[PDB]
This record gives sequence, C-alpha cells and structure tokens, in this order.
Amino acid sequence: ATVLLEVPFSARGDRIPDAVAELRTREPIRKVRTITGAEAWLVSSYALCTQVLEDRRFSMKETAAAGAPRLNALTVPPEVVNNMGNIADAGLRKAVMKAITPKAPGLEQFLRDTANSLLDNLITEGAPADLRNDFADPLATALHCKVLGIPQEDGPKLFRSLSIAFMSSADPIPAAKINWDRDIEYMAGILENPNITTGLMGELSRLRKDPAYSHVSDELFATIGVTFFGAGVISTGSFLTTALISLIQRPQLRNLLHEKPELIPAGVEELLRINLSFADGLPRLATADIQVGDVLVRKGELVLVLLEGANFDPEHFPNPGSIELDRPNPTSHLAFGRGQHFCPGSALGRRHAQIGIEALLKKMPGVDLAVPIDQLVWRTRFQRRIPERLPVLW
Ligand code: HEM
Ligand SMILES: O=C1N[C@@H](Cc2ccc(O)c(I)c2)C(=O)N[C@H]1Cc1ccc(O)cc1
Repeated sequence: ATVLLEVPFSARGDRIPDAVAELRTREPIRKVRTITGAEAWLVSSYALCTQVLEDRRFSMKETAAAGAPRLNALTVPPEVVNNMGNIADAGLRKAVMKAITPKAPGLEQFLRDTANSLLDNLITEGAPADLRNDFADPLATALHCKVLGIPQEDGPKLFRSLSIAFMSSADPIPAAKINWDRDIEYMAGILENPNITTGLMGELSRLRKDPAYSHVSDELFATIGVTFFGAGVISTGSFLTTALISLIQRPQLRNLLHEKPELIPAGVEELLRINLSFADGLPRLATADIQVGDVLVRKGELVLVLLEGANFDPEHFPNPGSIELDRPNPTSHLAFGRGQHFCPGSALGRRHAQIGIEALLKKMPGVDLAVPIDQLVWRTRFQRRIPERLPVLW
C-alpha cells in the first residue's frame, strides 16, 4: 500500500526531477499531500497553471482563512496574505509600484558599484568565495535598503529575519512572530524619522501626512516596508544565486555572455524561465466549483500552481531544459506569476540579476564551482530553494 504523493518533491534547485515531466504528461492536475497533512491539487502544465492564476476565483486571500487546508503555516498576520489588496484599497498601489522600479536616477549605478565592490573584496580575499552569502544576498540586501530609502547598515539585521520568515513549516513558528513584530517596530520608526526622505519609505512617510491618506493605518505603512523588503530580498537573492549555478554549469553560455554582454537580458530571461527558486507551488483556495482539466475542483480546496511545471512544459517551451536566447515567446514564462498577483517588482528583479551577472562575468570571467555540484547543501522546509553556501573559484 502506498501513501498519497507528498509535496514538495525535492529541495534541490539545480535540476528538475524527471518525475515532473511524467506527472505533467500523465496527470497535470493531481491530488497531493502537503507538509501539514492537508490535501491539495498540484497543477503542472502550462495551460492549467495559466488557467488557475488568471481566474481570481482561485483566491490568494482565502488561503489564510481559518480552517482552510494549508500548504504551510502562516508566518505573517493573516491580513498580510492580502497585502497587495490592502495596498490597493489604501490608494497606494501606484506610489508603491513607482518606488520599486529600477528607474530612479542613480539606482542602477548604485547596483553596479555595490556588485563591483563585493566582487573586489572576494578577489582580494582569494578563492574560494561564497557567492550566496558574500555576493548575491548582500547585493539583494543593499539594493532593497536603497530602494526603501533606509540606511545600508540596517540591512543585515532585517535580512537575518528571512531564514525564518520564509520557512515552509507545518506549524506556526514562534521566532517568526518575534522577528515580525521587531521589524514592524523598526519600519514604524523609519516613518517617524525625518532623515528618511528618499525611496519607498520616504514616499510613504510623505503620503502618511497628506490629507488624502489620513485614515490609512500606521500598521499598513509599516507592513509595506517589512513585506517589500522581505519578499524582494528573498526573491532576488535566491533567484540570482540559482541563476549563477545555472550559468556556471554552462561554460559556453558564460563565455557568450562575457563576450557579448548585450545578450545578458535575454540570458536572464531564460535563467528566469528555468529557475527553481520557488520551493512549493503557488497556493490558491477555490471559492467556487471550477473545472480544471479532468478535475472538478471543489469550493474550499487548495490548489498549488507548480511554476516549473509550466516553465519546463515542452508544449509551450520546446527543448525546455535548454537555455536558448532566441525563443519566440521569451517572457511568457511564469517566473513572476501571472494575473492578479503578478510580481510588482519584476523589472527590479530583472535588473538586479542582469547587473549582478554583468559584474561577475567582467570581474571573474573564469568563475567555476570550487566543489562538485552534488556537495551543495540545499535548504529544506523553506519557501525558496537555495544552497546554503555557493563555493566558487575563478
Ligand atoms: C527575480 C526576483 C523575483 C521573483 C522570481 C519573484 C517572483 C514572484 C512571484 C512568482 C510572485 C507571485 C506569487 C503568487 O502569485 O502567489 C511574486 C509576487 C510578489 N513579489 Fe516578486 N519576485 C521577484 C522580485 C521581487 C521584488 C524585487 C519585489 C519587491 C521589491 C517583489 C515583491 C513581490 C510582492 C510584494 C509580491 C506579492 C504580490 C501580491 O501578493 O499580489 N518581488 N513574486
Ligand atoms: O506581499 C505579500 N503577499 C502575500 C503573498 C506572498 C507569499 C509568499 C511569497 O513568497 C510572496 I513573493 C508573496 C503574503 O502572504 N505575504 C507577502 C510577502 C511576504 C513578505 C514578508 C514575509 O515575512 C512573508 C511574506
């Protein structure tokens, strides 16, 4: 006798399990068991993943309802699952989105300068270097302090909340609440700090004192800072880290992008397509009975949208495991989601990776892993797939 198929399948972020392709072919929507013991529908084809993400009756907000089948325990207050809705309802969506584009004057130069400084320090210290803890994550942290308008020196403490905040746990996590409450208090103080006049927090601080926002809660303003720092830093740092592995594993591509840096945007788009950074399918709760392929999903059931199911689907991306810079549908992947909850930071995430890769290839054109790839330690029970250390030489 066999147990119901368990998710997630593998915490390894350097390769897709052969099992995903078999599953997509045989059962592109299939029942699975999550780490909480809940049942869920796992969707793994491009067509069905898109259908779910574009139908708001598959609700993000409702996943936080008491008594719902859960993918994992909440690590934030339940109302924060509706963060973007709360921002929109407060009239802040346009301002928040404008503050997190890569377009502010000086931002791209700051990114380049930071990347080059991190890499110079690694070169001075000598190989081996850890490209996650000493390059990709500090680059993400520094970027997000700049985008938020907060002091660079405050970045590391906020960053250290994230190894817990983005856990994928069967049970509530006491440390997540301690760190959340502290980080909210920090952002509330930022909003009261007259020196904070730039970036997202500088803009929110002004809007907070504008009559058109006088009934928006101080809690929401602080929440925007905590959430955009956390989501952005974990997502950009984790994506860049695993993208560097995929690049290092492809010397011909590394060399092509080093020789022709104008191809880096196309390369990053393919690295996004093949990225395994999200450790679990994206969760949604059905708010009606909805046909998805051969399954009638019932109201109240949990649906998990497997991004790599869509992104490696050969019916949409032929030769899906290959990085090809000339595809006709290159941004049509689901790395940033799709529909109501499409990533509001997509342009910034692209530029973070493009600048980080450009700087790395210029400074370390001979970059290579310093350990066999199987020696990387993949973090478990986390909402991203990342190697604990990424040891390289050059
Ligand atoms: C390459 C880096 C990134 C990747 C791969 C990525 C991926 C994603 C994905 C897949 C979603 C959709 C989640 C869902 O539908 O359930 C999402 C949402 C989100 N992302 Fe990004 N993201 C990245 C960068 C960023 C950055 C730089 C920020 C902010 C500075 C950010 C903030 C958010 C927020 C706040 C949401 C939630 C939107 C919502 O609930 O409606 N992300 N991201
Ligand atoms: O904006 C938010 N929208 C939703 C949806 C969401 C869930 C998980 C993700 O990875 C992403 I991207 C988005 C949420 O539930 N929360 C935030 C992100 C956040 C920020 C700080 C935290 O500590 C935890 C989660």
